[PDB]
Amino acid sequence: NVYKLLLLGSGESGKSTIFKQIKLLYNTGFGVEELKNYTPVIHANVYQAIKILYEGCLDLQKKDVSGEYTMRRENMEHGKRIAEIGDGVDYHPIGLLESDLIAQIWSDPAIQATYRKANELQLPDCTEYFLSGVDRLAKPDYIPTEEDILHARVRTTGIADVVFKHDGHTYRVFDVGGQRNERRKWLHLFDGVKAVIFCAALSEYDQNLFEDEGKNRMVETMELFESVLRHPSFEKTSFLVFLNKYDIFRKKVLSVPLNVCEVFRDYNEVQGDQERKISHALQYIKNKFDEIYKRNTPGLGTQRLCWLFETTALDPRIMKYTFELVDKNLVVSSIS
Ligand SMILES: Nc1nc2c(ncn2[C@@H]2O[C@H](COP(=O)(O)OP(=O)(O)OP(O)(O)=S)[C@@H](O)[C@H]2O)c(=O)[nH]1
Ligand SMILES: [Mg+2]
Repeated sequence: NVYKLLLLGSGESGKSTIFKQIKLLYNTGFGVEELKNYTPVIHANVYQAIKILYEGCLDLQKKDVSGEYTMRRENMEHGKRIAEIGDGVDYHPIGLLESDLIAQIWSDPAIQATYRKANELQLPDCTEYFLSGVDRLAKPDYIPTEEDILHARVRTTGIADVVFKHDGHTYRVFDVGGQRNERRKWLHLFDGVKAVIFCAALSEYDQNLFEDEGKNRMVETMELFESVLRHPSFEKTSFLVFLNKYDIFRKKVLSVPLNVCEVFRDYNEVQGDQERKISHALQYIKNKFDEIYKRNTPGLGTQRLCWLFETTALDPRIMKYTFELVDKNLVVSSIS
């Protein structure tokens, strides 16, 4: 008797990172042979970040010849060759000469100005983590760490599942892609679900979708949440909402106000120290998700539960705490 969990949310909300985190905490885990199979993915992510930075820099220079966005002509050439390696079908791991050029691109001031506009780009979140550590990833004896695996970015396009045990209870969690094209595939997974883990990126409120750059990422997340809550298969199904990327949110909400996002235009920032500002904004986002849940659950908590958790999917301590909080909530609530 196996309780089925279903990871849902829009693209890059964090579902696969949570999926790996579950493998790390409740099973083994990785997996040195399978860790090495992530080297090509990590290299691909690096090549893709340089490509998007280099192309975005060139476009930002077209709009503005200040020129805050004009690269050193040397790094303009290096940026072109490195991006053409990524686009090639050949193979080409990142060796020492590659890492030296990538590092040199990443250090150009125009690239860092472009990187400060990552929200206007479609830049993988792991960009700064991997580019800063490009020399380590280029060594011939390099084995990815478990931290590397959690940062590595693979756009999910199939169904994956893993079973795990805690207490005497068996679980099977399913991972599926969240980009628009992959959502046809959700419908047949909707049966026999004991709980939906709905991932929602807190840090996305100043970004537009990869599938449609006219659509705010967070508006899409909230419409998507409402559309899942309104599906008949989930009428009496529990929702655990992971308000993920809390680490990124902490930095962003201090520098980009929430009102940049159309669903947060009524936000009124309080004054105080960094943590009262962070805390107040998070409570405000939580209330908004709560409102969507209440609007769509006539019998509220006697129909289905909806618990909200701020999370950082990369961080095992925060994840271990988050899952223990779930069990602590179930014990106090007398729910089985
Ligand atoms: N800083 C930070 N990065 C995160 C966090 N969660 C996920 N990421 C990073 O964001 C990237 C995208 O996350 P991912 O798990 O692949 O999203 P997804 O929901 O599975 O995306 P898709 O399969 O529907 S396209 C990954 O590279 C991951 O490392 C987080 O909480 N904080
Ligand atoms: Mg995924």
